[PDB]
Amino acid sequence: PDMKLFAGNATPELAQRIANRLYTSLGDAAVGRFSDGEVSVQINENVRGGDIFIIQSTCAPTNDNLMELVVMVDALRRASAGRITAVIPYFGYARQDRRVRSARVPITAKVVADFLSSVGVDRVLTVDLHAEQIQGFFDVPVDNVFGSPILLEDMLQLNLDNPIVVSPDIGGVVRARAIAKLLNDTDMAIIDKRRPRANVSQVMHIIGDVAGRDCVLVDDMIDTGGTLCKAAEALKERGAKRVFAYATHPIFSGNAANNLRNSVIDEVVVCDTIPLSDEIKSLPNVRTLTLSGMLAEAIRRISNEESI
Amino acid sequence: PDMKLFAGNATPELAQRIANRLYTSLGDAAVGRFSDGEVSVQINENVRGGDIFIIQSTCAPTNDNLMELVVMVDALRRASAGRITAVIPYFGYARQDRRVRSARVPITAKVVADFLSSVGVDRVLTVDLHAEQIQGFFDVPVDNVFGSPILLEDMLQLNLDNPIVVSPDIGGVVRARAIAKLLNDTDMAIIDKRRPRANVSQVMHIIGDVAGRDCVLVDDMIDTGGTLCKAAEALKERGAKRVFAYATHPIFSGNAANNLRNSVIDEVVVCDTIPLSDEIKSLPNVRTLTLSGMLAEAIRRISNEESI
Amino acid sequence: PDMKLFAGNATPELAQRIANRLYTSLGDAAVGRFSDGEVSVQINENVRGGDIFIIQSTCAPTNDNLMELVVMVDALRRASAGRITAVIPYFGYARQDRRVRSARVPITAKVVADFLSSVGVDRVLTVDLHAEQIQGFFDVPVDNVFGSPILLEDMLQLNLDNPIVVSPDIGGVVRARAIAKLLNDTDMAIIDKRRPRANVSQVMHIIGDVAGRDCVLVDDMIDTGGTLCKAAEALKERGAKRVFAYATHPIFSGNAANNLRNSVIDEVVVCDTIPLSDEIKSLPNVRTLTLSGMLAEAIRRISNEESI
Amino acid sequence: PDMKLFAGNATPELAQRIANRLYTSLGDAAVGRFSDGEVSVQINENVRGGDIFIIQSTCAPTNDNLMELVVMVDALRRASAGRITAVIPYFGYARQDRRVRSARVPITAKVVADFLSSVGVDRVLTVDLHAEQIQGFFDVPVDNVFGSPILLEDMLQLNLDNPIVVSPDIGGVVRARAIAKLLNDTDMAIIDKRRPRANVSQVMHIIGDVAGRDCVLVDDMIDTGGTLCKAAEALKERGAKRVFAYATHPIFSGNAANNLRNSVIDEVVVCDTIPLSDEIKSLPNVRTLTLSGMLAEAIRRISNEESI
Amino acid sequence: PDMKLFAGNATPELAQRIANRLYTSLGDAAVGRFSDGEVSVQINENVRGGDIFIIQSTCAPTNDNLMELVVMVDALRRASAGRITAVIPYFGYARQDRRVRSARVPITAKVVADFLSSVGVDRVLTVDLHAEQIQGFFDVPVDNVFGSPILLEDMLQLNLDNPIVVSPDIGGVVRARAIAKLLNDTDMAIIDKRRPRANVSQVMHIIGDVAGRDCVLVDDMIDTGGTLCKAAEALKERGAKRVFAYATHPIFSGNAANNLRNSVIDEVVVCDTIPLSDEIKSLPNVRTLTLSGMLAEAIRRISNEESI
Amino acid sequence: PDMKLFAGNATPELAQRIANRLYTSLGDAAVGRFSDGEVSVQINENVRGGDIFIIQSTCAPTNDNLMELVVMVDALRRASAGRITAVIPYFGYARQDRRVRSARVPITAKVVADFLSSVGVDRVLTVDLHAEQIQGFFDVPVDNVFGSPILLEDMLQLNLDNPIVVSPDIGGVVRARAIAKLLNDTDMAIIDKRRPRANVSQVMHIIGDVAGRDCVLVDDMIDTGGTLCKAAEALKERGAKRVFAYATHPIFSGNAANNLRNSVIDEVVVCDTIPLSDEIKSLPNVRTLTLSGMLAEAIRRISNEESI
Ligand SMILES: [Mg+2]
Ligand SMILES: [Mg+2]
Ligand SMILES: [Mg+2]
Ligand SMILES: [Mg+2]
Ligand SMILES: [Mg+2]
Ligand SMILES: [Mg+2]
Repeated sequence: PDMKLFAGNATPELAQRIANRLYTSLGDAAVGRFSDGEVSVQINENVRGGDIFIIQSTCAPTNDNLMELVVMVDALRRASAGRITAVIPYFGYARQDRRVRSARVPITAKVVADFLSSVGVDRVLTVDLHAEQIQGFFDVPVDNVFGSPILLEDMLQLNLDNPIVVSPDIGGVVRARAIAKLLNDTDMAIIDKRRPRANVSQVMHIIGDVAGRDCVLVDDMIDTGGTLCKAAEALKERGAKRVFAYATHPIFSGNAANNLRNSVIDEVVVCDTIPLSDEIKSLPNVRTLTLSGMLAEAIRRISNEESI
Repeated sequence: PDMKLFAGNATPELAQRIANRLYTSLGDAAVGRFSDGEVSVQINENVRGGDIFIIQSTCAPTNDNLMELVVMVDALRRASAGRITAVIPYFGYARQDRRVRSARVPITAKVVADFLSSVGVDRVLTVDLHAEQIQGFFDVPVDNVFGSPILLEDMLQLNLDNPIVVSPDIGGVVRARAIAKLLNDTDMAIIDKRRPRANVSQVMHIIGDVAGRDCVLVDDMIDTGGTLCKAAEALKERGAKRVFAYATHPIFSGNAANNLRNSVIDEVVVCDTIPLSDEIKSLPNVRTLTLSGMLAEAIRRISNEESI
Repeated sequence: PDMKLFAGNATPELAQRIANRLYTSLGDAAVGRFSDGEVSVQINENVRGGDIFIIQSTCAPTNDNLMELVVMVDALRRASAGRITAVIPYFGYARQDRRVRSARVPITAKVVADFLSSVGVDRVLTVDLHAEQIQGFFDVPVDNVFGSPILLEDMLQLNLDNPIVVSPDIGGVVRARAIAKLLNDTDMAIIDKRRPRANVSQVMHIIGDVAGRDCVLVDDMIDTGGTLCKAAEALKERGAKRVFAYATHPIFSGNAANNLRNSVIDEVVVCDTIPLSDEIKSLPNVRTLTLSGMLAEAIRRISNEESI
Repeated sequence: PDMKLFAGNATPELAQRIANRLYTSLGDAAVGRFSDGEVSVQINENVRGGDIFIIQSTCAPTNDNLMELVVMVDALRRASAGRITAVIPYFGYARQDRRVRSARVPITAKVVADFLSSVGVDRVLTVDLHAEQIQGFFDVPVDNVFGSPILLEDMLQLNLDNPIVVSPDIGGVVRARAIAKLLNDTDMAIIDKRRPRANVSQVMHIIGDVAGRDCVLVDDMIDTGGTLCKAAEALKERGAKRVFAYATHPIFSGNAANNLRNSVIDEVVVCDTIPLSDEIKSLPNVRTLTLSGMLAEAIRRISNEESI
Repeated sequence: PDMKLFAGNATPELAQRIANRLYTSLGDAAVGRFSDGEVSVQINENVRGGDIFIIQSTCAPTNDNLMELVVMVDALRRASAGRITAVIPYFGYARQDRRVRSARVPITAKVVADFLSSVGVDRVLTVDLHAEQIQGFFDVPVDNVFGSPILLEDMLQLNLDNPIVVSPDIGGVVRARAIAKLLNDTDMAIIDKRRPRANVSQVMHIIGDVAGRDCVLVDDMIDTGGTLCKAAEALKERGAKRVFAYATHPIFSGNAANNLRNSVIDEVVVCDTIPLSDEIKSLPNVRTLTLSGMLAEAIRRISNEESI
Repeated sequence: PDMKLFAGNATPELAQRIANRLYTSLGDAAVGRFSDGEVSVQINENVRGGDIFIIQSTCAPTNDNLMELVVMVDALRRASAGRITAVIPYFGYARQDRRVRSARVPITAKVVADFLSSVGVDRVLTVDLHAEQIQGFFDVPVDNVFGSPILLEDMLQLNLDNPIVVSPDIGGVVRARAIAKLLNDTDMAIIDKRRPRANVSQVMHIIGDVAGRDCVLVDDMIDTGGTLCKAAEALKERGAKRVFAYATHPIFSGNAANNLRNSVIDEVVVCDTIPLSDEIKSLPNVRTLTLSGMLAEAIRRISNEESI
């Protein structure tokens, strides 16, 4: 069509990869900063009447990456872009989605959604939202792509042992049972989730039969990595052969690398929706699968077929 | 203040009760139908400058009850209501909140939220939303009150046996562990959640140690009641002494009464956010707690203190 | 084009007929209820980029039929429908359009109009609005098609007697004189419209010369049918040969059938913008003309020519 | 309260009168033109937190008077006006409210309504809208005050003859029967409304018994005055003793004065919602009643009581 | 494409010229007044799906011309215009763009911008806005075309003397230096801008070396012409050979003609974004260049290329 | 009143100072980051019904500081804040306000303005916007306070020499002449502003008589400081006794400190709308005046008086 792909500075390596698989290149645009840390944008080609796609995760630096996106959207609308599709592989601020007990907290995921609407986004792609309801936070079509085909694919690609699937927490049990079923279920497992009272210690206790099983932990994301380490050791305590930790989004804020190299997890496998830091890059535990091909197909299919 | 309470025909018994505890009465308004089933509304008193509260669950008849509300809101705004607070104890259409696998489904919970915004709602109360993210579906303050204090209260009021707390499904595990903790945890339990392949049978298998324990099932709602029956029998199969089924919202669509009188649950206990049908009313298993007092306090506190 | 027709459950017989005359069939979509009376919708085919038309009157069950429409619109927008055209042959809630004497009434016709805007309607068709100003209630193009060509057509098709045209009330005098003129005027006639004081009786007195004339009553709609019966008898009292009652919308709420079989009207003739009940279906007085062909042409002409 | 009254240049004489009866004076504001015919506005006093009322009909010069209003509203909002109430005794562009036969005409009454919303109007007063549905064209409370009490008052004040009430056209029959009833009805009367075919002549024929009756014509407005002259002569042809022509809005565009001094109407009586031109001012037929007192009460009652 | 050009009554001579250079003619539309000075509009041809351009400056009569535009936009949207492009060569109310010292003034340029948005404008052209920031006042693409190419063109076309460029005031210094540079700069010059205190006299003093130089005054607009006369005489006082006054917009309100024929300026040269009055038309000083060709190219290029 | 002041992390020192002069303290709120650089906000006190003021410049880190503000606004609205006033002493992104030559640039100042509207800001304070038109970019009241009283105050406080006032560039000439007049004008001066062609060198040439005058440079802001250094040296080249550089906003991005310590400016004097870096803090040239008192008065006066 008049399909154009632009990329900000959040996920440039990934944006190129989606471009490669769609046999085009990234549109000409200066996206940087002024000397004072305000974002500078200039679209250096005619987008008039074009069906444009902005590939940019809203990941760390989150506000900076968000603002880049937002302001790229403004520039393209004012430049008579035919249609603007925001492709945000990792949707920043996804976790903040409610006001529990009427806490005087923002619902910042909704704020971003508004802000994107306002600036003129016509549609969004994201992979594996923290809660799918965020699709409702928008007033505009949203295709929330699952990165679990490719994970399962890899899980099979190795296979070669037992195995069973494990929810690292209370909240991922939905996500985990799905992948249990999608595999040849069995099996299942859940983690405590057990204070009170004296010592704020964790993990406490698992449920499920992990005798000599070669385990597969799975979650939507990894931040810090304390979540999954404390589940891995607890797994291993029950004779778990090998603990493989799969997830889509590799955040890895605050001391994650140290946790992972101090972890008992044999391999951690993550998708490329967030660029890996030098620390994590320099780690043998970790290996990244690409959603490039997934994302390519999805943004082509807005050619326009459906998904599937 | 200039606080006025109005009620449509969704929850009139409950609306009166909240009025009693706030030592006022329901404002004068004709809310009915024309001969052709279009809703007729007339506010038969001066609401000019008033801080008005419309107490009306959006329950079966759902669209009818929704439309009543919506049109009562329109009439009060055009009548110069100072502020309109919609108190929807049971938020109809709450379950529809996402487009899984890009199903070409509506996000009807968001549609209602929009429609309420549009017509001029300034704030909403609801009790126990199916997903709390719905608070984000609105562009306006929303106080989502938990009806679990009063449930736990009742649970204590009987006590007199073991007991442990049980999630009737995959999705309520969050809700159940909370009530487990709020009690003197222990304990926990989850239910299958186990097809494939040949026979679409359920329940399959429980996780947790229910030997001679006197159980407490808990969920946000009851619809049909197949969900909880199939968990009750499965519980009882493992020597569970007494199965008490607690939930906030008593929907009870489609053959629920028959399921409950054919159930193995010793007592089912529900809040009064939805009027009980004659069938369910005529049942010894069931007993309703009132959120009247809870709701009274919450709508007074918009006097205006916070919650707590 | 990429023209698709979908139908909810308000006017399925009529929707099929418009499809027949446009030599296509109704798109695949599940439109029903859940067990609890919330509407279920799924569009079971790709509407991406499509010019879609939702054929659905907002008639009894009015809120149910309205909500179906509204939620079908939401699902199609979120499914990237290119353009959504709501074809509402009978616009429910059309009568409520003002706040006489500052009555604290809703302007529910405007509320619906808003609600339709909000959910993403790009244009509406309706036939014979109660007041044409409703076109202003929308912020979007509205083609209000007259079903009077086809009525006059039928009136001619029989002819064979005098005849003159008669307004059944104060408010239809505009509508009636038009059809008087469109025919070979003469003639005209109006009805009381005469209380006070003691007995709330009606009709009182006619104006106009109906000696031996073979009459033609005409109105936008029929509800109850008391309106037209009391005019028919009054006509007949002045030697009117045959009273034919024509109108577009056949509402027929509350005891209409009994009124009609107890009426003195020789034939009542109505369009098919509202499905007839079993009672009315089982009546010899009545005969329905189709707007199928009218509606077909109008929705094709959004191919896109003008109207005419 | 913090009630302030401001006036533009549309109805300054009337604005003063409403101020007199509310025992306050018009706020300090420069409202004029620049040399090039763009409106200049400056609010020369603190309106911060104030409940302000802008008294300004949107009458000839219509766009000029409209723009004055609109821009006065903008200045007061940006000056932190607590609330803005637009009091538009005569709502300009009221007649244009539909797109008959899908004419490619604007619905300019709705456009004004939007434009007023946009600029931040919180409520409007108008007297006797051409169609009441315009109340729906707004998204905000609208009190459409009837100027018929004061008319009837005057009608009584003279009395002293028969009399009966007469609709000057097809469209005013609703308005006329009301005033017929409000008086000691009898009586009624309607006018042709009779082309085709050869000569575009009018009036043709009356309906009703006007033998020696002392008549009372009534309409919402007077423009040109051909409408009412041609009804007056036709009345008089049937021995009508005296024809009194009452209406709220005295537009009097295009040769109205000549028509009136060439008319057969004994007295024409109009309200002061539009300033009379020098021509009409210099005419013995005409006499104006004030809505000053009516408008005063209505804008006080937003103190805030209801109407009544 | 389906490109259509319509014109109101603000700039009909110019609209025709743009039509000539695009080898099409102005679409059929009645744009006038009713007898009472409300604008009448009817689009007398099918615009359904069309890419329409409304050529209409918002110049004196400003509100009248603005309203024409606004209501033409409403009619075309409701007539299913594919896209509406407002081409406003001279943007009325451009000067009012701020609230200096928190003056309780309107920001009427923003009000117009809103009003245009509201009514459904999809894009605007204007030539030489008073402040370019007005592009921000809109929420929609705005191409602000410079009429300085054609001015410079003419300046060269004569050449034949020195020359240097002169800012007639404090505020135009930006505009003037640009044209200085675009020429073979040198040179520059600025004007006082010098009260206090006793006598409100002006001009006071120039800065720059104008010995025997053949000058070129340049500004965005001419209103009154006192601005430029008082600069011309001051220039001439310093031996300036010939003072040529160039500007885009020829407003010429209030006694401008007298000022110009009493001026010392040898030639005044202006673009045709505003029709010249009879007075100015009858003046030898003045000569108009056309932006017809400029505007033609710009509205074609929305074919759609970029600008350049 | 119920006036509350909250502060984010952009200007905490200044926020405290405004609090001191208003004899209250900063409200309890956690404003920080999560481990992954998403902003965390919690309002830890009841704001229900409160008139709240958020004191937070949108300065470096700009997006971070902007997002803090935006999300604090969201949290307070959802917490039923009575009214939200954003006090942004330095409005980030102010410079980007147009699309010169139709550059495909964002109008990011307008984007921020939208984003603030969207999230629910009811009013803004800022000091010395780069262009005042930004007041128009908002749809809500904006008080743009001048920090020039306090500057002039200081200028007098030293006095003790000649002096005259100097515009450091083409664009500040408006700002400079004002301060010239506000002082006992004389005098004035402007700077080149003189390329082409071979060497991109600057400054080139001054206009005005600076023989032995003790100068005063003034601008809205300082970024880099190359702007003012190159004017200072050029001033000094013409025997200027002492060059004092005054401005409101002390940005000081990119090597500003080095430029200033390498400058020829005797003293630079700036307001405290942006915290000074350690580098600049450790500099003898510089001295900061407080707008604390100015801002205190302005936010009190929304008690509510006017400004003045
Ligand atoms: Mg973690
Ligand atoms: Mg169930
Ligand atoms: Mg009836
Ligand atoms: Mg007339
Ligand atoms: Mg001038
Ligand atoms: Mg600089």
